[PDB]
Amino acid sequence: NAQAEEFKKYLETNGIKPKQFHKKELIFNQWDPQEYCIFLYDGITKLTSISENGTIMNLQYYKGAFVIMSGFIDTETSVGYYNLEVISEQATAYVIKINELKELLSKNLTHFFYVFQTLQKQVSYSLAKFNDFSINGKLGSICGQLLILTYVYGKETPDGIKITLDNLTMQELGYSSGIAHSSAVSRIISKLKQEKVIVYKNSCFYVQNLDYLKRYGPKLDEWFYLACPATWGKLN
Amino acid sequence: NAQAEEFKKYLETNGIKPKQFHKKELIFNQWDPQEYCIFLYDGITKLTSISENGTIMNLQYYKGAFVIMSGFIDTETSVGYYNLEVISEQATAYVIKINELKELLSKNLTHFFYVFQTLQKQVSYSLAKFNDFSINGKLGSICGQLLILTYVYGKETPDGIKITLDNLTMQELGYSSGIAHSSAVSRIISKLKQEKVIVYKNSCFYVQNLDYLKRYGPKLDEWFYLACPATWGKLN
DNA sequence: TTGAGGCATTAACATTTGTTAACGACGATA
DNA sequence: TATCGTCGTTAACAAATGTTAATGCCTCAA
Repeated sequence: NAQAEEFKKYLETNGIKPKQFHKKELIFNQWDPQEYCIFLYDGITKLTSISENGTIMNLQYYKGAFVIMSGFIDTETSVGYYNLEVISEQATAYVIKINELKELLSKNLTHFFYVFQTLQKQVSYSLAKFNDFSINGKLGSICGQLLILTYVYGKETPDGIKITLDNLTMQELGYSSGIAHSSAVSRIISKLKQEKVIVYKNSCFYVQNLDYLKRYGPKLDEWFYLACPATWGKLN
Repeated sequence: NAQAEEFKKYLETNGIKPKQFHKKELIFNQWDPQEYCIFLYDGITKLTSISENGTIMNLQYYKGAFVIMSGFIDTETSVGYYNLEVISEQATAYVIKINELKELLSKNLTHFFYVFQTLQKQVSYSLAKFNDFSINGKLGSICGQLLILTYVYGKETPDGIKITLDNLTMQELGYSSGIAHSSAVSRIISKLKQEKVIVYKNSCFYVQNLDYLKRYGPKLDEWFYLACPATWGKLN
């Protein structure tokens, strides 16, 4: 929040300008692997990859402020071939060429730390997410992904906790959890309404049994407490 | 590695000696979170997590030299609760308090980017591993882990590529793939043997059909090609 | 008004994986 | 030499997930 607004100013001071993006457009993609260092400031995006046979996989979401690097800071090679798609109405981000980056952090080390610590928030997130998705199969993958969605995009209402996301199609959750067919997601979600943990009203998902998800995403809930405690407190 | 050898003699110059560890020993653990920065220099270690009901989860391995961290750098708080177990006969690492690390890298930048580099290796590795494990279920998870081990512990031989690892039980593969019962991994393996993909020799695993594994782990193969290209060329 | 396309839902059927038990091989110990 | 404990197989049955198809609800567009 503040540590990011500080880094915001450091960029405008050295000539980096904010570029604006709209929904369904990607800052970088897997087919034009050019190494940048994106600093999303305001908006929602998802990192994705498309298999050789056209299978989509949503790896995670990013809501500003956050850092996303498509290349290494030493060798300037690609960290991997991925796409960062804008899913919110409009998003703003400070793009940087990895060339200009190493020279930019060598001056101020408190912003070096800022970027370094977010990279740590990335690793802990990946291990936590990987941990819970592997133990309980797909049923837990859904609950794990849901758990993440209620912390980052959740507000409390009398009918539960509303996930304030414009689009949550069944195939979109399946892509986040690794399920290929929407009928399989629906079957699982048909059980979560049955067991009375979630309900679908007002074109949104409302969670009524947060603990049920914590049981299938314990390492993930642990991650919010340690990495995003403010987000954690809003539901605890 | 040259970058690591420069780092080794940078810490010894500041009074940081190397502790010795033996197999089965935990450098840190999920129950006594001391926020360290481990510069594992020689040896093999697995990062593990245990649930409240006692389910082991092998998240990944670490071949020295590398960098593991149990705490952030600014907040200096934990990044999650994991155990770093030594699995070789002996391993040599430099334990340093997380606060100590802050000032050393503040002086030397070439060593700072090296630490930043290794974390970029971590992120890309986690997403690639998550990508290939979440698409093709367990069969793709088992086939994915084998692809990782062959690129790190694999040596060419006439029979096939031996995976040099002592005590690689059916359990350790399951732990590393989310499978909780040895009968389930043996069944998957009973097929990969029937399909002329691997062999059991001298209580070891020889891989004969590398391309098969590459079908179920393209992002991981991609990662070794972009992140650890030296170790990649050995099998191409 | 009709009709097209997309998303949610369910069915059914096939395949995988979860789960337990029983068997046999290998080691180790007395 | 017999006996126990670990680990790899396979079997058998339950549960979960892959997969396809059909149906119904909703928007959109003419």
